[PDB]
Amino acid sequence: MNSVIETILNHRSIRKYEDKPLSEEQIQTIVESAQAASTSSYIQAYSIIGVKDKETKRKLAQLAGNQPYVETNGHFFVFCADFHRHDVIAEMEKKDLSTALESTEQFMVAIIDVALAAQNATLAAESMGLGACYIGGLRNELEEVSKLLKLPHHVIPLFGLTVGHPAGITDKKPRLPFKHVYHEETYEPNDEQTKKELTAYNEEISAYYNERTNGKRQDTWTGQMAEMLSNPKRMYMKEFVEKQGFNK
Amino acid sequence: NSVIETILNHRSIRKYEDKPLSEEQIQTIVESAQAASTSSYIQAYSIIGVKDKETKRKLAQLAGNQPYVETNGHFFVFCADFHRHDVIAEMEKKDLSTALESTEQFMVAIIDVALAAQNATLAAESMGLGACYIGGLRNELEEVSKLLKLPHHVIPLFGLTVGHPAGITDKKPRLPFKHVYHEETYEPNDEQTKKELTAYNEEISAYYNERTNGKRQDTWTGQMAEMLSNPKRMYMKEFVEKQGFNK
Ligand SMILES: Cc1cc2nc3c(=O)[nH]c(=O)nc-3n(C[C@H](O)[C@H](O)[C@H](O)COP(=O)(O)O)c2cc1C
Ligand SMILES: Cc1cc2nc3c(=O)[nH]c(=O)nc-3n(C[C@H](O)[C@H](O)[C@H](O)COP(=O)(O)O)c2cc1C
Repeated sequence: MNSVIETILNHRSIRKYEDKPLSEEQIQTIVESAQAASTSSYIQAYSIIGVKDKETKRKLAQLAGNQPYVETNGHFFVFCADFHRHDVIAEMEKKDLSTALESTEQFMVAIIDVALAAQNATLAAESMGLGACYIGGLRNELEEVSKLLKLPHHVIPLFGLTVGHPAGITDKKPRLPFKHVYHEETYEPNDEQTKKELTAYNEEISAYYNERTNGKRQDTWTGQMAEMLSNPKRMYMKEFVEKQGFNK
Repeated sequence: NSVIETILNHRSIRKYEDKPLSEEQIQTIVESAQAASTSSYIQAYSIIGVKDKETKRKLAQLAGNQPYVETNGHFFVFCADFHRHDVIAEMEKKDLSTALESTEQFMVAIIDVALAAQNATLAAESMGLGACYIGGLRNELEEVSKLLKLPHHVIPLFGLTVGHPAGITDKKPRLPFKHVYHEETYEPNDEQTKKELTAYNEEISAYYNERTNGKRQDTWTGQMAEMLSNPKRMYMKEFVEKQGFNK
């Protein structure tokens, strides 16, 4: 494969960094790379908050569920869905844009917009020899996160992005089989076939954990999924998102 | 570097050769998509490859008559997928419905699909292919879902056309770095936001003026207000719920 494909395939989430800041040029390059992503209808429905203040990074680490790589890294970015910019447009153009901005369709548009930009930011950071990790943990405390970043109405944090010089190495995490995720023409019609593919993946995941922990853990992927999904959390999300002006 | 150069070279391609990709190129794009980070190892997506010419024609019509959905190297349909997790619920004998039907998990699934799609786009572009996301599929989700025979808990979010370009197009200017990127806190003054949008409007107006030889000089705020004052796909909340999401 070419340079781009080799970098994409080399990815693993890095959770241990040097306490050494990135240069302004590295930060700008990451952001400009994020912006170059496709955007539905040229909407650019995102904002990125860079956090360098040590006191704020420490509070964000605690809010994310005590993730120390949010406090100790090269830079911390907060990726936000942003329709506040479009509320400003509504005033400039003297047109009511609320029906569209508050709709489920636009909420999906904003989430996609942010995520495409974030993945470009991740790849740009990784191509510069930096480690990266998405921080969905911020969603445990979106109200407190929003207050710390002084977000106005119609701006929601979706996740953080830690970047920096790695202070260690980790292995690649095996993904579901290509032929399981990718379907030709139509979705897999037989659930017994899906179970069969998940059973084979479980054997791979169990062996992967067994080898990496020297037998301490042998969790199957379906076992791990059922464990987390049977304990629903962030149930305040529907109400928080609506209060912010989205998915109403 | 080459990853950054490729990222920055992006432009949506809407004119392709009617020449199919190899199976190896299709697999490479999908394996690149899968290598994206995934919330809690969830992998809450499925990708449907469409090669049937009759189906590509119907999809092009459902997308709002976008002929690059019919004529390309390959057409992918990116789906949010919790049906795989419903299968896990039966295998593990655990009720996962509260989490799977929540707004939080709906956000998780959308993010997961989009990160995978952006890796698929970059992999395709690095191979000299043109690419274009097709959100147009969202005009007709029930018909799209029926054509792809999607079960419960699977929703198409957008298509992805790829192929050998049959033409060239320019790069679309983005909002200024200093406008999108904020240090520590969000921009506290809306008068500052208006000022920056006025300057961006001058850039966008000049960009359209130069590319159309004066035929169009649309501002970005003008273009945004025009589309956003005419709400469409208002059936979306109910359709996504009917399929088990965001309840
Ligand atoms: C999720 C998504 C859906 C899109 N849907 C369409 C579509 O249906 N048809 C199309 O021609 N372009 C579509 N696009 C491409 C955008 O119009 C394009 O990214 C934007 O105009 C900026 O242009 P650029 O990608 O050339 O920089 C979509 C982009 C995204 C991110
Ligand atoms: C949107 C999103 C949010 C995530 N949130 C967290 C988080 O809060 N903390 C963490 O350590 N990892 C988080 N991750 C990383 C995933 O756990 C990781 O991508 C997954 O376990 C697969 O491992 P890999 O990225 O090393 O291949 C997140 C990933 C995504 C895509």
